Amino acid sequence: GSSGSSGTSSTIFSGVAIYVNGYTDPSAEELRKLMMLHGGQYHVYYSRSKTTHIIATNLPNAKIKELKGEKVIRPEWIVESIKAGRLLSYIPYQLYT
Repeated sequence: GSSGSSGTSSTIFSGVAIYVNGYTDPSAEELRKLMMLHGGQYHVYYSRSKTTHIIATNLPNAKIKELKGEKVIRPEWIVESIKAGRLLSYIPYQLYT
């Protein structure tokens, strides 16, 4: 099973699982598809094995304690990368690093 012309053949997000937590822009639903369409993976629940990164805009002092070590990138790192059509950097997109 396969389609003729998918649209934008780009594997800039190959094997890249993301997990939106809390309020984010765009919304989680948006990033949910943008991923699959860009060869990405979406997880409803937070996984330490499946999910590779943690998408989020802001986290409470408490949460920052439960995510001491992981890489929380802003929801803008993907949006921008898509709009440009190429994978961008994440360093500057790291909230608490």
